[PDB]
Amino acid sequence: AQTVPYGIPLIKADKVQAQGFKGANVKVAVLDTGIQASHPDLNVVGGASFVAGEAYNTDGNGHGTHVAGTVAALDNTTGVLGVAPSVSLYAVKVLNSSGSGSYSGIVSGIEWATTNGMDVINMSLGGASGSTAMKQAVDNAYARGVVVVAAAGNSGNSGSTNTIGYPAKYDSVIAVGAVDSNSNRASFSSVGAELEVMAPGAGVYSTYPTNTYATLNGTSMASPHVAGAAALILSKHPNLSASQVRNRLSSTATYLGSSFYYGKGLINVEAAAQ
Ligand SMILES: [Ca+2]
Ligand SMILES: [Ca+2]
Ligand code: NA
Repeated sequence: AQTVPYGIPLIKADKVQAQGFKGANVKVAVLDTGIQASHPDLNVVGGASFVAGEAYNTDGNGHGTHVAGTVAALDNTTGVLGVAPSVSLYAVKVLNSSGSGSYSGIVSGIEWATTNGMDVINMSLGGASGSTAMKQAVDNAYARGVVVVAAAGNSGNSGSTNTIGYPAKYDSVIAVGAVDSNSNRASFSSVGAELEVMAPGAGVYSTYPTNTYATLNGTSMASPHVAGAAALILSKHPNLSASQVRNRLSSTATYLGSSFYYGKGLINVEAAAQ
């Protein structure tokens, strides 16, 4: 009855969960297209919507619900299993139905998160340009102690060209690229100097509106695996700073090749949370 998506054991989230660490008391904000709150495999504790006309607890696109599922689908007897199934989950709607958002809408969500005390923020979204307000938002969240994770971008490679989008590109943000179930880099994952770590991003099965489950591909899919890992580490070592959590993830990652296409490699939560 409950499926375990390959990504979970691929990053060894399962071993950690077997230790009794599932993210309980860790608050994660999913900055996305909203979350279908009524899905039986998800427990949304609160949120906000910065998109006109849509409440934070519906998802007319599906993207947000899928991403939240990877972080926290409930550990039960149905559907799927999140990386950190006991986290307190907040849906912060910054992208519209069509999956796109404004800088000031994004910026408001990041501030909301900061203000409301989230421990980790996930942003499976990215644009070619950043903005000063956006950079300020992320630098302050991180300086305040929140772990900020964003998808690197689905731009691929070209010659020696950085294809990493914003906000993943800022240095207070962890840029995550995508591997497939064979741990190989997926063709669509952006490349560049800023790429930091890789996680499962191809063929990822998660929660999906209405009350179902679907497979999607994307750096968007990889990101929540890292947000979820951070949450696991915190559940295990609540004492750590954001930068400490960050550093554990990159330092213990499994090496796969050059950092321009792989960052430091694929995350290993079990080694990270030692
Ligand atoms: Ca529900
Ligand atoms: Ca489940
Ligand atoms: Na970055």
